[PDB]
Amino acid sequence: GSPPEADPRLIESLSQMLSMGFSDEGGWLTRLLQTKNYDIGAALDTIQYSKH
Amino acid sequence: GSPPEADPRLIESLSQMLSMGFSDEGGWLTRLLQTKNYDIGAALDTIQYSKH
Repeated sequence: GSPPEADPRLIESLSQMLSMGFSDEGGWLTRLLQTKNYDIGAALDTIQYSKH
Repeated sequence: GSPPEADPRLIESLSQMLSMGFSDEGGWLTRLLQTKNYDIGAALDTIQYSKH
């Protein structure tokens, strides 16, 4: 699961996305987070939708 | 591979994406085309990047 070697803020980058309204069907979200990192500011821009 | 029972235009829906410059790194494009269907017009609207 989540070991003490994992940064509590690093894992929170995933939960933050879910609360933002970001969901995955095939699991492309977790894949995107591995290619474009957990950078919310970058991922949000990837789909243009930043406000509505 | 590609059985003769498959529509030659249906398989081109994926090729068309490549011709548009659409390519995935984490392999999410080949996934999106399954869940959201091979609806090119719909996929382009998913990220709003349909103009430029």
